[PDB]
Amino acid sequence: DVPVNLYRPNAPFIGKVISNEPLVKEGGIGIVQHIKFDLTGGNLKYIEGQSIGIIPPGVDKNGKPEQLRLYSIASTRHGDDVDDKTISLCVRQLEYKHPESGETVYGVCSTYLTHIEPGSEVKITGPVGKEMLLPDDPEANVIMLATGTGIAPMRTYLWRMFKDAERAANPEYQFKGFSWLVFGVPTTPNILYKEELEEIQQKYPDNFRLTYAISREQKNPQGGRMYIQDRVAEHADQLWQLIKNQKTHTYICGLRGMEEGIDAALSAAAAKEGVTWSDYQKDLKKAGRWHVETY
Ligand SMILES: Cc1cc2nc3c(=O)[nH]c(=O)nc-3n(C[C@H](O)[C@H](O)[C@H](O)COP(=O)(O)OP(=O)(O)OC[C@H]3O[C@@H](n4cnc5c(N)ncnc54)[C@H](O)[C@@H]3O)c2cc1C
Repeated sequence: DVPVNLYRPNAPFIGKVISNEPLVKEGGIGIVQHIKFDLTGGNLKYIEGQSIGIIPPGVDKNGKPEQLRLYSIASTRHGDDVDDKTISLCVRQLEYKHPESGETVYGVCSTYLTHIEPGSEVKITGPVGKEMLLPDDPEANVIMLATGTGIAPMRTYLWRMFKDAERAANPEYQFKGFSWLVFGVPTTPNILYKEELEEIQQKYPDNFRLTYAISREQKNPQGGRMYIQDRVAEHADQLWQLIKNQKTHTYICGLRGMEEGIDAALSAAAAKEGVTWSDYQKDLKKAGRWHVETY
């Protein structure tokens, strides 16, 4: 029932770009694009939490073909238009430093994707992943801990849960649990999907809580920049009490390195009741209730 590897690298699906929109507003850092592809003429199906691969054109420095890079699917199974014909990605352009040969290095696939024109054909493989799947239990609690483009799987959950057109398209899933997104970004113009996230929080104030950690605008208690681990420590007691519920699932997605500060906050909270978090967390992973995708 979970689609996996309907397309593979040796014969990928050739989709077309429908749109390529910027998500970072003026005054923000970097480039993050929302890219929608046309899936008609193929049999690519997917569900929420999965990833697809993109094969960029060209060769590396050794003259070998460029391999695929994985990207979290940013749309629900129905696509952004709820017509079951499209798939969306949330792609940040990668670029970096001088202690890595030259001046500015541009990431191959992310530069390729963020500057791709509507009408362009793209090689798409997948879907892949069973680690970030949403339970069909409408009474689940869902804690979502995201930084940057780790917002992508979270957007697929929230849209399925809260969009009017999704609710009408998924009669079997009418969410009525509680979900809490803690979203870490550097600036307010960097809050990907800000308007849509904040509309959900207005319509469903008892089912969705939205917390930001904005590091260039907020300070933690120690005087440093506000990062997501600082917001998690602020609410560590509350987060631990929700995690104790049998219905609660936790999702962590973003760049690698956020997990260590989430654990240290939850460890101190758990210790107060004689629980060692690292052993409780092993049981949550085994039970399928602790979901991590960092990169
Ligand atoms: C499951 C999964 C899901 C992902 N989802 C997304 C998503 O939704 N959105 C998204 O934007 N990305 C996502 N990523 C990352 C994405 O796959 C690519 O790694 C990323 O886009 C960069 O690829 P590239 O082709 O642009 O870079 P490459 O051209 O391969 O450049 C990357 C290489 O350069 C180096 N490098 C990178 N950063 C630095 C640095 N700061 N300093 C020094 N060297 C560095 C490393 O050698 C790295 O292997 C995901 C990754 C995985 C594994």
